Amino acid sequence: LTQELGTAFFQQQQLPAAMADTFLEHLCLLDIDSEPVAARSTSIIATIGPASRSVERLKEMIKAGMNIARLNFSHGSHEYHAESIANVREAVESFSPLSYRPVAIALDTKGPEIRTGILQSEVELVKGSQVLVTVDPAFRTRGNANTVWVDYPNIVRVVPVGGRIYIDDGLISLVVQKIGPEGLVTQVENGGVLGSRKGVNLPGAQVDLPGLSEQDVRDLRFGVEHGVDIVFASFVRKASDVAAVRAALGPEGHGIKIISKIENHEGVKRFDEILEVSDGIMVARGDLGIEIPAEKVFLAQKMMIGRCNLAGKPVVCATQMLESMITKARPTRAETSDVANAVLDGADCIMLSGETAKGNFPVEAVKMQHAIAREAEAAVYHRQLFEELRRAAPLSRDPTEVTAIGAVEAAFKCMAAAIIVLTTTGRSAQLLSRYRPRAAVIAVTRSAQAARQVHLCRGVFPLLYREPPEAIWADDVDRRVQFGIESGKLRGFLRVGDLVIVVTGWRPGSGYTNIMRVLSIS
Amino acid sequence: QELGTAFFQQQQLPAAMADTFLEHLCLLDIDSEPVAARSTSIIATIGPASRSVERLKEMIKAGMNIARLNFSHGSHEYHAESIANVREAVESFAGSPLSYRPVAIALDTKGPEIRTEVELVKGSQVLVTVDPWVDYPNIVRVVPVGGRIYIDDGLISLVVQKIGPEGLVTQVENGGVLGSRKGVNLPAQVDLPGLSEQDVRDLRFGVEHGVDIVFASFVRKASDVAAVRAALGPEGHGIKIISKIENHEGVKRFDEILEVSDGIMVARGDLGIEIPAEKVFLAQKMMIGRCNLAGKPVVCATQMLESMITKARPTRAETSDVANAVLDGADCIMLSGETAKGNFPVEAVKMQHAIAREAEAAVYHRQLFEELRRAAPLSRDPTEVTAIGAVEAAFKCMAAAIIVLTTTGRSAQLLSRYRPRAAVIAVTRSAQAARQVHLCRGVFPLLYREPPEAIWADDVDRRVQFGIESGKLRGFLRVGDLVIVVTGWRPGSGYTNIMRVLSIS
Amino acid sequence: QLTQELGTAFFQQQQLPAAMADTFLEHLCLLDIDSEPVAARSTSIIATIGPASRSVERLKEMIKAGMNIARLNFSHGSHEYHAESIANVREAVESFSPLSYRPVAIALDTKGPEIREVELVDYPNIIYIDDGLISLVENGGVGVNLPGPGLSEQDVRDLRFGVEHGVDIVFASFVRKASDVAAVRAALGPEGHGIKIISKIENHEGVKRFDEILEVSDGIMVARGDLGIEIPAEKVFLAQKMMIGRCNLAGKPVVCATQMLESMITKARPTRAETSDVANAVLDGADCIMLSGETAKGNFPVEAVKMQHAIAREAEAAVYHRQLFEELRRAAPLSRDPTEVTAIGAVEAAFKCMAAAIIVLTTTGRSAQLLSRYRPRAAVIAVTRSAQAARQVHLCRGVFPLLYREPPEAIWADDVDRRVQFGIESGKLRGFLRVGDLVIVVTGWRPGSGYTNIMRVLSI
Amino acid sequence: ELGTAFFQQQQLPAAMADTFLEHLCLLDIDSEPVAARSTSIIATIGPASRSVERLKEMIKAGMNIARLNFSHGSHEYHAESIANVREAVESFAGSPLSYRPVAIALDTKGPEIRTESEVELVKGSVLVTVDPAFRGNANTVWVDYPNIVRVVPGRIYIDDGLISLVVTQVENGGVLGSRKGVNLPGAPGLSEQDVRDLRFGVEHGVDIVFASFVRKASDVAAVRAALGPEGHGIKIISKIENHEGVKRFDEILEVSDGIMVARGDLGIEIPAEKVFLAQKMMIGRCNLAGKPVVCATQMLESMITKARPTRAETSDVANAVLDGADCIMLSGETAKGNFPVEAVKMQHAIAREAEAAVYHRQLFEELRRAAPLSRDPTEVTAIGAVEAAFKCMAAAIIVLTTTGRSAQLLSRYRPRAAVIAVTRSAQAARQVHLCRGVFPLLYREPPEAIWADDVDRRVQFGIESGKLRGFLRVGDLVIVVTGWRPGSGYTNIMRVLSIS
Ligand SMILES: O=P(O)(O)OC[C@H]1O[C@](O)(COP(=O)(O)O)[C@@H](O)[C@@H]1O
Ligand SMILES: O=P(O)(O)OC[C@H]1O[C@](O)(COP(=O)(O)O)[C@@H](O)[C@@H]1O
Ligand SMILES: O=P(O)(O)OC[C@H]1O[C@](O)(COP(=O)(O)O)[C@@H](O)[C@@H]1O
Ligand SMILES: [Mn+2]
Repeated sequence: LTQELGTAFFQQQQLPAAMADTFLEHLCLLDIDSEPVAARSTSIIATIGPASRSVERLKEMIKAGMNIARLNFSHGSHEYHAESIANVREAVESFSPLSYRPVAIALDTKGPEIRTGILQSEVELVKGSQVLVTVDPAFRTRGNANTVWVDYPNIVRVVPVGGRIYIDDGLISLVVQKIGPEGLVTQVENGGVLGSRKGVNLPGAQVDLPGLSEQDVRDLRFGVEHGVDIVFASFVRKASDVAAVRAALGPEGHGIKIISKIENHEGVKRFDEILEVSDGIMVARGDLGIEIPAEKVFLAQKMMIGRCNLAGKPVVCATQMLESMITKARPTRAETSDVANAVLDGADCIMLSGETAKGNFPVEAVKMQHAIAREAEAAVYHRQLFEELRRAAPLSRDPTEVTAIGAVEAAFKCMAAAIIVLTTTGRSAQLLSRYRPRAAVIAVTRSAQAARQVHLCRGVFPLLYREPPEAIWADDVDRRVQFGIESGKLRGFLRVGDLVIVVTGWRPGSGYTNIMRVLSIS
Repeated sequence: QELGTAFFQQQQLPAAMADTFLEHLCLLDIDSEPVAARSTSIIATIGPASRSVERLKEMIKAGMNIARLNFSHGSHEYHAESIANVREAVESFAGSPLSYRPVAIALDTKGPEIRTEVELVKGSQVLVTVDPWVDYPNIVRVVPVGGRIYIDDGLISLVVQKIGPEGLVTQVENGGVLGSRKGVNLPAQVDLPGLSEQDVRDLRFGVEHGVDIVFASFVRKASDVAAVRAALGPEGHGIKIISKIENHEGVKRFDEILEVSDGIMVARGDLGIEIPAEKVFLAQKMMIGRCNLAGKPVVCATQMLESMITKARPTRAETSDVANAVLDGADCIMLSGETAKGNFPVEAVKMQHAIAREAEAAVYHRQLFEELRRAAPLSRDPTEVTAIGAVEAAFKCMAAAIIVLTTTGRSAQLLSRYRPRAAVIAVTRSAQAARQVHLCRGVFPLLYREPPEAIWADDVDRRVQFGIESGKLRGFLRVGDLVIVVTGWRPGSGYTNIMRVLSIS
Repeated sequence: QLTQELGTAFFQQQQLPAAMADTFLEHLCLLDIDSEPVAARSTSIIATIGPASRSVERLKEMIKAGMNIARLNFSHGSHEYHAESIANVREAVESFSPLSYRPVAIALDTKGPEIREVELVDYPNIIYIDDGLISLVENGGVGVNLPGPGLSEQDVRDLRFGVEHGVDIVFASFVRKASDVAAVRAALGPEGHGIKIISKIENHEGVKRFDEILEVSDGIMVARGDLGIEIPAEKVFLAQKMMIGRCNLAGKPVVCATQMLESMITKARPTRAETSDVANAVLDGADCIMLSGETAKGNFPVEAVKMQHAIAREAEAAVYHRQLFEELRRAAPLSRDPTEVTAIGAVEAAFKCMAAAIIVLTTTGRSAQLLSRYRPRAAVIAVTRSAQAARQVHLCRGVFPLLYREPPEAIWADDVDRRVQFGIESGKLRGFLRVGDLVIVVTGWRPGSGYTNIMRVLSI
Repeated sequence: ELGTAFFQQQQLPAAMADTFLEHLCLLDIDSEPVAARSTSIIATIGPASRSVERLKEMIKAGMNIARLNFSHGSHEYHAESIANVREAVESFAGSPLSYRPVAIALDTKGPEIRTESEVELVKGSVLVTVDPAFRGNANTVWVDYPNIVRVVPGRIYIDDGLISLVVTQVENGGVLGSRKGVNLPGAPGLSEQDVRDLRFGVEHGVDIVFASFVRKASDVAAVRAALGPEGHGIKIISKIENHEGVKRFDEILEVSDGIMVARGDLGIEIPAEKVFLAQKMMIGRCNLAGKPVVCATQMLESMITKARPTRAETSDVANAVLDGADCIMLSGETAKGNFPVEAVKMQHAIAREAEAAVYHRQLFEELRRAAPLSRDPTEVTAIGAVEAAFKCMAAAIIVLTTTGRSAQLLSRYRPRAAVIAVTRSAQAARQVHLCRGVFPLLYREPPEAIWADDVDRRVQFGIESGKLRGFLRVGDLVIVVTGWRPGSGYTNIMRVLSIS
């Protein structure tokens, strides 16, 4: 034993469960009185909307743990989103270099959306009643309790008699009874309050929408123009869908990370080819749980998180994680469970939508995800996870890859408080994070954009280094390492007496990481 | 491999053969359809939405296995009617002995409940008084300054500022809109009796009405379980006691509670107010793990498909929660408001059924069996020895079922504790044992109604054949399947000691 | 734990503390020289017959010391010589209650393509000599091997002689390929179809074509002597461990052979390397271990047999069943064969309750063999009416054959029961079983081989 | 991954196996060893191996440690053996890049009891007498242990336990020679003689002491005291040779630098068939503790008179390596036999094959688990370096070390990569031979003015010596382990380098 740290120390952070010999025994030893210690490592994405646009609200959200701001281009004009970007940047800047928190900005594309029209504000579609789905432009604004208009003309051709049409998060359901010149005549399977311009899903259908629409292209170029850090690409179904996105971003947008949203059957089945050309993945559960049966989504989520973990690429879990918090101050027991299990599954990021975009408790929702993620991360059975990742990852002659596993192994040996890594592009930090160390990965960089983008990786804490280079390079390295230490002390990551692992390289420029050193904090 | 090319793509079998848990997850396939019968039992709570005989018939057909009676509300007369209705619905299917589904009835006690539309402003001062306000006098004694009072599923909170003869004077920590007769939680030293006067009458009622199970509220320690068992008396010796773990003490004193209980319920509603909400998953996963290890039923409860009270489809987190409770190892999953009072009680049961079926197929048996087998203690008890032997055998040949004759359910429970992929088909003459075994994942009770053969060995064979016949009718078994048959060497319970490998003809 | 009521002394024996360790390394760290073996020795001992062990009286002492299989080395001696050896073994075996009768197998070891006092400073189609001592580089010093023919005429004649005298096993010398095994099976003829064929792997080609050879063989011998000349001596252990592993996986007997206790040819006690070599052969997973010169011509034949027995017993207790069972289990394929399914259920069950034995009824040995392959700690007590199957199952580790002599009862179920009781009484007398023990009993649903499908848990 | 041929060698196909059983099944006689032989070879000095000419051939054959058996020979005899070893070793010092440090170990006589007509003891029929007037016949046995009468009353073993007695009757008879070893299983510390032998050892700069019949921790403290202040840097290897040593193993290992499984005596003191249990146990616990362990006695016994070993002897050598022995030893085979050099070459050939057959996947996982957390930077750097070496199939781990300790901490994890240890301490270079897979390079140049330059220069020496010896080739990856300041105990850096 080691009374160097204290008896108390080994009772915290689920350490008694960490040393179990089987997963089952690990579960049996989890302890509600064992308090988390490590800094929360899972990234929190918060969607911007009326409830979170204010600069003052955004500062509270950043303080609560928001790492990435999501702009939902399904709604709002370019000017609206420009203002969103503006407020985030002002919140971020209006807080010492040692305490600065970068926040990334992600553009979530509209994609192949089918939507109903504006009624003549709320109507009801009685169960059993008959409703006409029309593409007749005359009925564009003539929507009512028996007549639904949709903005997808070819719908009348892709939905056969008997086919189903979902409206508003798949809540309203219609089954096609008769196809005619006027449109699909259907019977309301499940009724409800239909509003204006609601989402439509055609599960079985062979939808013929572009994939990257003319609008999407304009939105993406807007993103490049305003320096967004990440793009969440909607309805990615194949490698060529990601190429389209890359192309639309152009020469100037080559540094933007592409996270492919998997939202339908084809995307799940062509996952491998998609992950191969993407920077990361979003499990987009909203559309996915309508496009495939709701009861199969967890299988897709667990499979996708697993393959991303193997590949060392960021994966996001999204949609309805704390839904009830849109109107209530506390989440349901299923929602807390869902956040915790997403972390335990292996997610790099978890996301909030309505909860922060439009609900009454946006800051509370961020705080709740932070509290859950922190408990969950301590409950991860590193013994099994590290060993399985280690044995699956392939032999490597890349010195950055070799140094990373050595560093994470070393960290586990001494209960390192942190691994401090210098990085130009984020990569050295990324290859560390993929082994899921318990130690915080403190990444020191001069690239403001890499500092934002690295928030996609679990357990990476970016520090933006602002000072001009020293005349002597080895001196410049050492100074950044010290910046990382002093930042970590300030933020409560590090204490005098802690051991850290320090990861650097042998020459300037990206790609030369090759050194690990074991340092005591003084 | 042999005799099935399409067979090995289904039921997540490609993932089943994975060499590591990570590779197993990576191999899960949305196109791999479940084959096995759904094995996790579904508990539905009876209420206005699910109390009529016609609605109960639809719920039985949708998959409900246990009917829960919530004694926090309703008179004895009301509950007697609920029970009569469940029994009427259940026996409406009795005409088909081969296709008949036993349904258990569980009485969920009221327990030590404390109760109280105007809005409580935050920062303001509210007056808590037991002067004819909460229905619990000693509240003004068990709360020290700066201690916390939760009201209304923990949505509203208060801290004590002044302790006076007019009551407890408190400010509003978390404000909200109050209401009437709303639940109060005090996370601290409540003296409220382990078992109230009302609780004792309710348990007597349960016994007089032949309930199969008691869910005991707020079990804190072994002695609370003994009090329930005393209250049930000699007439109720056969009733299973499931201890509800709902607060910090219960979680801490879990082992002693488990040792004297028949099983456990993770009562996440109160638990999530009594301890911080973000810790409940830790308690859930730990309690399920320990129950699996001990071979005792564990129930996951509360708010699993909450939004289906008003919506036709659940949220993404709700489906995830159900699937993960099954993957955690829960024997049963539960529905409350979703069936008691909601607009979609039958749809709620059907959704749990569909999710559980998918989740069950995703279980990584290779690791689970190895870990349960190893952690379990050597035993010279023939029923335990036979069970592990039978489960090993079923795994070896991908048996369609293990058919077991049981008087008390015990031989079936012992099979269940190892999580076979094979369905455990339990043939019994005991109506009550047939109902109670629903507490065990993957046990499918068949009630045998024929009087004994003169020759005991012939009577055993008839019952095994009954097992096979119902199995075929229900789609558990088909010609060319292998089954494991578990029996005993003499009549009477406790003598199970034989397993046989049979081909279905 | 709870079963501590079976004794605190009980769980300190047969390396049980090492048994429950969670890693192999921890298992080694817990091996304990004061933890005494309990189970009957399970690895079979094969003793070569020669001038030191022809005596009926000597053979009786050897059977008593633990010899299970008598090996006739047809590399030397006329047919009449071997017929006399066979005669003596049989008379020793028979001149001993049916409850204690120990069957002894007889194996014929073929001569093979052999090639045969100065101080060097018969194959016409014509370089090591004398056990590879002299070569070749060039190691002049005081039997020839050419690392760079087939089923001889003599071999064919010997094999026919083997069938005439009802030998139980053939060890086929220098098997290099599947067709070599077919030639042996041919020479044995219709009348020899029941004789077990153990292929001797003795050169490079045989090691390289191991898989196809094992597929058509009943088992394998690691013939160290020629092997260690045909390939570099320092590579033999690799061949041995590989072949033993694959036979284990396949569930077919494998024999380790050759200089296992060599020094005991002239000395009363073996060397430290020798005791180590025997224990490691058992730990590797060998079904049988063999003695050659040690029993054929040496001065301490009975002592050699006793020494292998003593070492084997200690080493079997030291097997890390946790890992072995798991690995065999995970490696063996799903099976719809009821005997296979029953066998794994019985061994699991035996492990659950620390069964004293698994008692199995068998006609051909098969049911006992499929139990054997999972390497249970419990003794496999196999009851058979076939005297030949009773001898042949000595090839399988952990199988104790009992030869049942009574004619069948009128009611088959009764005859089954009677044989099960025969197993129990035999096991009691021999000290396998004690009142209060649990045994696993494995039987079948109809008479005749191939219908094993039942496992029962019984207390004595 | 360059070359399908590369992955056929060094039992790599078996290395990748998912279970131990499958690893065994994949072992391949055609898969040639690549790595340098890593298990250390101890040869005993005797008439067959004493001359400078023979010792040179022995060094070339692979002897790493010369053992001096103080059970026989005078101080003058052993001083000559030491001088001879040193002359032979320094005959190669002219090539700093390819020179092989050889350790000298003193093996104490210990509490030995001894008894050329050669009479015969007939079974069933003997007088065990200490009457000092006997110089012994077919019924008369005199022993140099006066207290024998009081202590035994009970079996008495003579001559490597070949003869036994139970005044006594013969239980196991045989020919009895002159002055034979006597064993008394089931009940004097350090000899006045042992004390002089140890003082002699220190005065002659021996590197290691093999202490005979260590029964408990105090026996080791006694050796340490006898070595005194000038002998503080000498490694103490405790010989476990009887029942009490085995039962008190843990307390002995705690205070020892290492262990020898002395199978000769152990095989007489406890039943012969139990020794393998003692061996595998002791090796496991030493591997666990990260301390060297030696397997000894009769490993290639027949080679005393034969040019080639038996099949059991080769198996014994290979299994000792597979068990986890850091060192293997030859006694009579080199001290007095006809083929001392051939014995050394044979252990080298076998060890090399066995090392390739080690299932690192499981071994590294198990050693890593069972090992305790450490906040010692040398221990933390070592596991990170070994993990990194495994990740890239590094050809070597080059480590700078003053005392050998940083190299030892690398060795305890059993890397496949050779541990090339560069040191200025001649004695540390000899002493690291006790650790499997450490290859000591003695660096002889005076310190650079600038310490960082001196460090770099020594790493380069490491690389150049490595290329000459065949450890390293252009395009290989190496892990370099160094420290942040001069002096022992400051190792804290690992670097991944390409060999140009
Ligand atoms: O993670 P990346 O992008 O590969 O960058 C790591 C690089 O950072 C460094 O530590 C220092 O680089 P700079 O001085 O150019 O910022 C290099 O040694 C190393 O190659
Ligand atoms: O699981 P339980 O309750 O112990 O009952 C198992 C019992 O069932 C039997 O198979 C048949 O018993 P009955 O004929 O008395 O119903 C017995 O052989 C065995 O002891
Ligand atoms: O293994 P040891 O005995 O602790 O020696 C390692 C030492 O060698 C060094 O690498 C160099 O030390 P020197 O320059 O003093 O030889 C140190 O940085 C380190 O502390
Ligand atoms: Mn979507």
